[PDB]
Amino acid sequence: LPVVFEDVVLHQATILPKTGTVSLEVRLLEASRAFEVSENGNLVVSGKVYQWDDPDPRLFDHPESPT
Amino acid sequence: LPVVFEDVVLHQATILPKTGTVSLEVRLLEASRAFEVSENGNLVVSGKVYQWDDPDPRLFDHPESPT
Repeated sequence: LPVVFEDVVLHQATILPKTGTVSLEVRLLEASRAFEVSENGNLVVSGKVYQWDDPDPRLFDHPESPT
Repeated sequence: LPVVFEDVVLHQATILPKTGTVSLEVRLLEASRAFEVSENGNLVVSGKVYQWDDPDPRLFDHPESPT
């Protein structure tokens, strides 16, 4: 699955406790191509995600360096 | 439930057929206070809905008339 993220915003940082677990929920809106990652009812990450219909290997050719 | 809708968008109009039925699907994103109505995977409405915390009945007082 090639993927294309777009307009990702990290609203807050999650600290991993030395003991225990942190549970993250991920919710998608396929019609709007949008996703929200939440933590205990607080927004953590938001943006758009969708499958890349036509991958082009040219996109990963290294640009000529300015220096 | 006193509600509040913000930034509502109607993307396409759904035609109720003479026979049969149309299925509409509502997906809520509590963290982002957003919703989405979809029909067969096509976005029909988008926006924000959330509970009105403290209704202020003054808001419904009739505004000073234009004439």
